[PDB]
Amino acid sequence: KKYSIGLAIGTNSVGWAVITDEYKVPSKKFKVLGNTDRHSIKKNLIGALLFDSGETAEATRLKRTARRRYTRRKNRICYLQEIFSNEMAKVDDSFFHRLEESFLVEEDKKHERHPIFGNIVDEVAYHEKYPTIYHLRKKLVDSTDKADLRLIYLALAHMIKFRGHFLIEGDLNPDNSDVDKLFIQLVQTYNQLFEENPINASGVDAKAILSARLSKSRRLENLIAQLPGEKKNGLFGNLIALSLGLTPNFKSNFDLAEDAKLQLSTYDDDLDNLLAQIGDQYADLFLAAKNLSDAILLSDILRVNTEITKAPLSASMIKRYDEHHQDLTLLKALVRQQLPEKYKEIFFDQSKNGYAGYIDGGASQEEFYKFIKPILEKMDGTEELLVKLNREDLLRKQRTFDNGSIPHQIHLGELHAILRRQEDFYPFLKDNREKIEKILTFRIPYYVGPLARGNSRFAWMTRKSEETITPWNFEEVVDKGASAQSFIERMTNFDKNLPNEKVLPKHSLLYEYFTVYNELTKVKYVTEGMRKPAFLSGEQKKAIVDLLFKTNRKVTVKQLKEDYFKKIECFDSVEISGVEDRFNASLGTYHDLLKIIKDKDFLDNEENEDILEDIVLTLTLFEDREMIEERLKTYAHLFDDKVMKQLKRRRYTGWGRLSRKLINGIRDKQSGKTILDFLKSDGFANRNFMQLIHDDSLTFKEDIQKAQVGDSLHEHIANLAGSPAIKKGILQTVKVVDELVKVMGRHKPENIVIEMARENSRERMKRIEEGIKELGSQILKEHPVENTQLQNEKLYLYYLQNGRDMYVDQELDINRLSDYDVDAIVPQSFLKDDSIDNKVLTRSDKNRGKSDNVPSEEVVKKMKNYWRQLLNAKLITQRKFDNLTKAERGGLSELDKAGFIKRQLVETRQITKHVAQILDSRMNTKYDENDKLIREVKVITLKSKLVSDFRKDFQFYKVREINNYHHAHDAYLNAVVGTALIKKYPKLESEFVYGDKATAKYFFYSNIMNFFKTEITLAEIRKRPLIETNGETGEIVWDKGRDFATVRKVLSMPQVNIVKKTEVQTGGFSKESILPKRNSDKLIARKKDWDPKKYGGFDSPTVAYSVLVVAKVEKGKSKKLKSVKELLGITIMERSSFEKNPIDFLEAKGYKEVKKDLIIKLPKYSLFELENGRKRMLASAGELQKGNELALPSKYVNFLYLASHYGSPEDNEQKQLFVEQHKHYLDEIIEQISEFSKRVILADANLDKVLSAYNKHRDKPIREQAENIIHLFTLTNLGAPAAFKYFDTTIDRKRYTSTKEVLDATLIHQSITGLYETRIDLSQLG
RNA sequence: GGGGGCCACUAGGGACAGGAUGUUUUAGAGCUAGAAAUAGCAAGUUAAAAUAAGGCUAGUCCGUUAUCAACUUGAAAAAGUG
DNA sequence: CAATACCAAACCTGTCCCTGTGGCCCCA
DNA sequence: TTTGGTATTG
Ligand SMILES: [K+]
Ligand SMILES: [K+]
Ligand SMILES: [K+]
Ligand SMILES: [K+]
Ligand SMILES: [K+]
Ligand SMILES: [K+]
Ligand SMILES: [K+]
Ligand SMILES: [K+]
Ligand SMILES: [K+]
Ligand SMILES: [K+]
Ligand SMILES: [K+]
Ligand SMILES: [K+]
Ligand SMILES: [K+]
Ligand SMILES: [Mg+2]
Ligand SMILES: [Mg+2]
Repeated sequence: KKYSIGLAIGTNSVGWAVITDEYKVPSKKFKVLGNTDRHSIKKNLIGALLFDSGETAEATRLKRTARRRYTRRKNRICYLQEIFSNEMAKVDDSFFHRLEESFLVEEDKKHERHPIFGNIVDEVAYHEKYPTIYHLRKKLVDSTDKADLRLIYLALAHMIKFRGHFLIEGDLNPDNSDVDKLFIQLVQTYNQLFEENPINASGVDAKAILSARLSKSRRLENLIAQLPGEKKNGLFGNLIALSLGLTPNFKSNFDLAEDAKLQLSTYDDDLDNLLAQIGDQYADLFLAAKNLSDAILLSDILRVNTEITKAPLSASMIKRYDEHHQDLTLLKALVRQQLPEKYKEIFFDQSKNGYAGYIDGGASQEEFYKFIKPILEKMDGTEELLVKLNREDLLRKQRTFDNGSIPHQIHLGELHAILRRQEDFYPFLKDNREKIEKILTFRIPYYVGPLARGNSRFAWMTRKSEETITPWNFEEVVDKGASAQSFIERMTNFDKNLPNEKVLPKHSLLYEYFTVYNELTKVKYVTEGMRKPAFLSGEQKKAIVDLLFKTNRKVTVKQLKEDYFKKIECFDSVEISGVEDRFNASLGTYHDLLKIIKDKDFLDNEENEDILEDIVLTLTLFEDREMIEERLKTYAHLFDDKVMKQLKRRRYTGWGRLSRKLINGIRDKQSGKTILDFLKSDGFANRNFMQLIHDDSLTFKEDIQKAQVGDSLHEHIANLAGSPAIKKGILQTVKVVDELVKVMGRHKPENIVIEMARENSRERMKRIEEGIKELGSQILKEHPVENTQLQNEKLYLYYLQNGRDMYVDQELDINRLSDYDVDAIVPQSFLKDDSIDNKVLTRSDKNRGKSDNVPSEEVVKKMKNYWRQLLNAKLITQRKFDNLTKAERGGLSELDKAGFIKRQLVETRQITKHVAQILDSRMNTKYDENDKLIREVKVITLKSKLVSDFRKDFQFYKVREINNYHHAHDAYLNAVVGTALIKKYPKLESEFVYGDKATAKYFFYSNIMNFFKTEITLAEIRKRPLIETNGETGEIVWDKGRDFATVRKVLSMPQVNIVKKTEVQTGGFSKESILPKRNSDKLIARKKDWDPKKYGGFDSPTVAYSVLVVAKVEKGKSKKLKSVKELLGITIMERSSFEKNPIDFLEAKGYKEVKKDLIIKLPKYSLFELENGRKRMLASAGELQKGNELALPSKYVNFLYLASHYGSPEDNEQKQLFVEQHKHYLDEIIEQISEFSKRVILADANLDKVLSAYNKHRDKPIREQAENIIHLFTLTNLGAPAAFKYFDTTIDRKRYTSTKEVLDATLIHQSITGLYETRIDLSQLG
């Protein structure tokens, strides 16, 4: 008994089928367990496992980190309170107690209900004096009087609990404090550089213009209009644009070659690049520019002069409050006079988006502005209010979403000011000033992680001493060096060849020397007199490195031909091979360090090698400039302070893939030279890295094998590189294979054919914004778009093309997108790529050139520079540009077309290879006489296009919406096609079986599947035999008279084992919304003592799994015991408690005399069978999902495919004629559905509405009726009910809101395939 | 030629350090007429605390990813059963 | 009960690591 | 988005 297995791996399904020699699917009698009269059941060996999508760990990580942030903010507040404790107890012994219980109702409060002062008079007086906390903050910053210690604490705690961001390094307010001075300084340095061309900035109000709340380009345009004869793209205009945050191009200002694109948000290296060109005199000007940028950015936040207060942030918040009060008074009076009938709706109705809903309801600032703008325009005297509205500065709150701009240095400034003011009166404030400042300023460094003590699987921090870590002892306790080192080392891999040696930093001088020599050793050259191309000698390589690679960042073939061959070897003409255009490798770190230290002989001396290797290591291993300085301190005696200061600023990222002990460590026994020594000089062999480590005449290979040195199935799958969903699918696939082998008497299959399925608007908006602002285009200003709109392909392409045709240098129209074309760069007949990377928006595809290849040479000549512009704006990826410009490189060769066609059939994804390797190592385990693996089971891998084209060519159509059978059918067809293909052409095994002339292969791989067809009309016409056999063995592979009927019969089988994977629900406890208080037991307490009737809380908890409880409950005021059998849902939160002791939990819920052995655990999707084969699945403890599949006959499936328009003229006509001849199928299909629905679905209202809808549109075209019949199957689909639409009628989901019936139905436990069952008659309980 | 190093580019994962909102209860004395409903007016911008219940291992740590049909034997971890 | 309509926590900064696809150079 | 919880309405 022989057989093969077909598998179909997806993100939510694994289809499986077993085939025999005749491509038939067996059927067995499987034993049935339980308490029913059923002792066995007949099963076809075909089916599909279904499961919910596997989830990433991202949301869990975000929740975890936010948890930690909340804990540590609470800890900051606790630190501050511990500092204040004794003196606050002297002032008010219950202040912090009233603060802690501020949330409680007065009934539960143990102290007075007024927090700050404990009596109503002082509280109302405070609130009248300081209506916002920022009033108190400004008062405590400015005033000189001794203040109440409680108000001091309130200010400092408001600053610490909400402390602003840490994106800016260093300190703030360094001079500056105004824009006018820095604009004046920029004008002064400009006039210093251009005495002949000065700028008259007199009468120019830079403060208002550059601090005005307008777009950067608009403030640019304003300031430039203020200066006549100076344009926006001149030098001064570009400096002001750089200050405003734009990306100006300084190339045209200095007649440059290198594109001097500068954005102050790579800028250090970009500016050093540009500064290399015009070195002296031009650095201080850009210094002034960046300073002006900082001033404008701060003016965005501080909207009050900084000379009347040391609390400009609090003063700006008070400005917000005062303008809010004034504008609210004016708006109230205006509405009272002009539209008095609307006043109530605006100022009393929380449901509307007026001021009532704005302050008390749920309306946002945006919703309120939208609600009130029409009212403002309809009235008189609202022009200034509309100005403040369109600038988003009307009736502003102080606690808003845009406060994220506030850096922590400003809050720290106000905190330090208050501490300086009040430490004169409180000695403990003087002694703890820096402590409180540190509380505000201290972050745990990202390279340190959780400050754990051996109970966190996420932590890596090592501590210098065993004691509690505080913000003040962090450096003394935490080993920041070892922690920052472990941060990188636990994530970087080791040398694969030497698994114990760490890999080198990517920018290591040794590593780049290695790469350069390894590329250079394979270069070959020819001249006239030479008989044969020769390698470069060690001397020639050293000369090229010392002359070209050590004097230019990049070395072109031009530089190699001219600066070496002509100058040294005196070769007027030389032909170079092994390199094209320029060398890929380069000694970048060499030149970085040459610019920083300016001592070339130091860099060339090998004595300093180690030192240099360490420095780079430091610069790569750490990012904190202070730790970099501490590590480089041991070299402070070797470099001038300028060089050291320039060095500690230079940092590197990334790691190599080989170790230092591999490059320049291990040596060959006889030659005594390392790998790098071989790369530099190796006589006339010039062996490269692969050859060097694979040469048996050398000791490197055996040392690698000697140095080279257990995981479970789940561990191995979890460590794969892929999405977690497909990994869940892979694990389920392996489990299915194991169970299927057990079904076949432990016999291993002949073959296993596997196929793996092919696997945001904010990112599109970000791409388009960055590309357009890098492009300097006004199309975004003239055409506003929302992120959702970018889900349209043509509009996204329009904005990615700056509103132009791509094949012609002409304007495009948004309104005319329905008339334009979306073309494939490389034609889809070669590369089945439908992504934005291979698609393009043009006016007409005809303008691409010929449709049989890449865009023509003419279109390339015309459009290449526009394409490069779109590429630099990152509106085009490099691959898209290269496929567009392929024509200038020869276009598509015949080899390229052959490779594209082979790609469509031969799977080369790595994840599929890993699935194949797992299954292959699981099936084949024995070794032969030569100790080579015995391949009993051939693991074949196919691409979906094979079986797709098979279905379409032999009318084995699939319709996904009818049911889930198509997964199992795909697995079956995979098994059949794969086995038949490798039987017909065994030589293709190396292509399709895991383990170990362009026109010819094009034709071959195009016609690989023709052996299934009887006649093949490939342009002329040819025909094939009825029986297809192997050429050598003479064995039969395909009988076109009998085997196609076998496939039809297999696909028509109604009994297919569809199994929905039962899963305990995990995740959050309940819905996240904190609901207001309500008289309902559905509310869940947010804290142990917070009675939800008083404090509100959560509802809508998730049921981890239900439990069948058979027990008794008290009834009536008599508490009389009454036997019950019902479904109790255990919420996720309750699950641990319920599992620690189920009897105590159930008795706590009210059940008595619980029959402990009759407790049945029922996870989600638990299957129940009732009457007439009707099946339900457990959606919850109180709701059910549809549990039955509609096995629609194959004739109706193919009719629905063809009629709905889901080729040759004669064949299209034959299919249309078949559709019209079998129009009655329509009614028949309806009938089928109806019967199914009346037997299983039981939705009388929905079914009647659907029948009326079908009888309403009987005059509609057949195609439309068919594609609506496709929608109809949502009523009958397995799983959760859902709403659908028949033409323009909407059918709402009929839900199953009661689970009482399944308590007497038959519970079905299914193995992973569903072949093994256990059926429990629940009627026999209770 | 499965594989490997490099260069240019873009998809799929993982971890950590932080920010600004949101929500919830309470505090911010509403007034006047009315028995009451209710009417007329005034006011509104702020703060505290919580932000998965909580856990022990008590850390300025952990608490939403992964994994799970049933049954026998097992404390589990496991194997085994048609 | 049965049916119906409504509801659902979101945004952002920075540091770093990895594998993967895919055009090119060189090899095993 | 999809889909299970919730309060209303009979
Ligand atoms: K993040
Ligand atoms: K009380
Ligand atoms: K001008
Ligand atoms: K609101
Ligand atoms: K190159
Ligand atoms: K670094
Ligand atoms: K889930
Ligand atoms: K789960
Ligand atoms: K919320
Ligand atoms: K490669
Ligand atoms: K993308
Ligand atoms: K109130
Ligand atoms: K199962
Ligand atoms: Mg907590
Ligand atoms: Mg808040």
